[PDB]
Amino acid sequence: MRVLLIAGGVSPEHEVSLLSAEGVLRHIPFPTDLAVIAQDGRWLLGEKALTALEAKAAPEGEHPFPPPLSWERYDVVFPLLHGRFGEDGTVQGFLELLGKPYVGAGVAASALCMDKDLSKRVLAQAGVPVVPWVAVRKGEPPVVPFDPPFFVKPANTGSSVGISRVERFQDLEAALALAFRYDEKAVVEKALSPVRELEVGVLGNVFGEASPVGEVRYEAPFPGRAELLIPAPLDPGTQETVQELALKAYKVLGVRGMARVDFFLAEGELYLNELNTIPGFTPTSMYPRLFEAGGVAYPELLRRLVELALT
Amino acid sequence: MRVLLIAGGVSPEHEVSLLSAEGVLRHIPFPTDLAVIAQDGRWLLGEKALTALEAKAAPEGEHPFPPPLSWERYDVVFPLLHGRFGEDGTVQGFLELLGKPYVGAGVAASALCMDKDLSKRVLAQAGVPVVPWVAVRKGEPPVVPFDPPFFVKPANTGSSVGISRVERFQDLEAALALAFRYDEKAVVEKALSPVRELEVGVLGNVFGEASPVGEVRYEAPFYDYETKYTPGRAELLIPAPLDPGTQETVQELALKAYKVLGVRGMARVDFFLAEGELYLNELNTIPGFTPTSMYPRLFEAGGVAYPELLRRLVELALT
Repeated sequence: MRVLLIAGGVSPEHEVSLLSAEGVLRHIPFPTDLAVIAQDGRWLLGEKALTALEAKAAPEGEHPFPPPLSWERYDVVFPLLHGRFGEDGTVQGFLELLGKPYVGAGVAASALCMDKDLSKRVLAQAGVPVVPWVAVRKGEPPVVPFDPPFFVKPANTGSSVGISRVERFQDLEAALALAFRYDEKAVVEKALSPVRELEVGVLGNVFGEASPVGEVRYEAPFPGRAELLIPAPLDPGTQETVQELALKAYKVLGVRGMARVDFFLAEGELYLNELNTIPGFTPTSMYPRLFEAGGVAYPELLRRLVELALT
Repeated sequence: MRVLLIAGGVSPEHEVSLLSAEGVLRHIPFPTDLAVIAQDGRWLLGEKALTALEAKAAPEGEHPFPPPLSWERYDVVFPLLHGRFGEDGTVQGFLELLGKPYVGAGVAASALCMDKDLSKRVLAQAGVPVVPWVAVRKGEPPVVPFDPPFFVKPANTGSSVGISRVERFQDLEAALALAFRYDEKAVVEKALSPVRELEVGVLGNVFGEASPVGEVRYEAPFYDYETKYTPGRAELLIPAPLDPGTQETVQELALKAYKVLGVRGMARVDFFLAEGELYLNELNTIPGFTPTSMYPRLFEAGGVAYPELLRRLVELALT
């Protein structure tokens, strides 16, 4: 068993990507090489890749995509990129053409989970609750069926950039103007508050298993550090409901390796907020920790991820 | 302007993909080069690629993927691959990575329109009428809300093999086992009988222009008294004989679907007309480009000459 880990990427999650890349190498039960994608899009292989991982950042790379890499050497590829050219199906597509088995969601599932509009339409039709929303494209008159406040953000730029919290319809125009500079499509979601954030991990292909439910609480600013409460203090029924829904969405979307399913809990009602196909992998990330609590040692989690890649 | 055409592929539509490249090369009003994906998955470039086109089939290529192609010499890439590694979003994902503008649907729209379950879920949710259906995955006990007859088939759109028309519920497990040979996910679609198959072309990015509506009718092969054997035919009625109201509904339904799925460039949207009801059957992100393909024929009828259709497609790629 030979595994190829690819980390970095030209997204803003570049460094956190390296951090989880480090977490994986220092715990994965297989011989694993590393390939790094620099912020300028160029790849770094071999030793130069390890240097990068040690500096936790690679501003510029050496090889222009597609890199002169010897894919025959690997049984499984473990993509660890985020956002654009990461969890959006493009790299997945490349690997499919190379004929290499890989960890995580395939082309369809990744591209769908990276589109706040299409994924909501699918989940809603399947019954899974999502926050009321509307999609608005550049050039078309905005039709928001709900009053403010709400969020305006580009549709498939899975980030925090471009997002704006509109309080009055009069500022909608400008909000859509901002997002339309990142994607021709944007979404307007009804803002909820008070609201709790629940997260659950899933592992397996299509039919997965849920980890325990955890919760994220942010501390006061001093950039308040995010607390990870596991298990989250829920009723023994609402938790199963979070797991049930996470698994249902996981199934309909056809996700394959893993995914962190994020939920909003506002005044007794749950809302599937986001399904992350490539979560964090630092032993400190909500992800591995949730499964640790579920009786799945970290090294064991990685083993199952690579094996699932071959089935 | 210099265009790169990618035809052939490992799919079963390999030979037709080449016929389409043939059509495009003969009328495209731009300097254009061809790259062929042979059946073994290896690529053929330059002269070899043209030589393959003359042979109607390219069984073997010279270069394993990724091809040593000078992408920088091309303004837009026009992929003409059907099915697997064609319109499922994989080649599109590669092109995005190369930072190359290309004709047709992006990654999400392509992968979505190639999944019979997911595309209907999105369309149903947008109020677009589709044939009643359900999705079944190997291992999951089949739960069908409607009565036979119905079709069972692999989830991947286009796919022609693995499809069965089951007549009784006891035949279902059989059909599924068959469907699951090719895809882990299948769909059970209610059959409508009798039906008329209508087709409409769409051109543009997201907000398209529709072509006149066309109808397809099958003619069984038979033995004539004086001319002996007469092969079965597939007739194209352009425009399809429909009343002004049904024509505009199928056209508007095609535009709406196109828009909701966020399609770009083009698409052939196929519908089922049964008992005064329209049902969107499929949306093809990569239609045929043979001089006989419904697609270019429909737009020709709509006042858009072939050379002109190719020109618009290419320019749309640059948005």
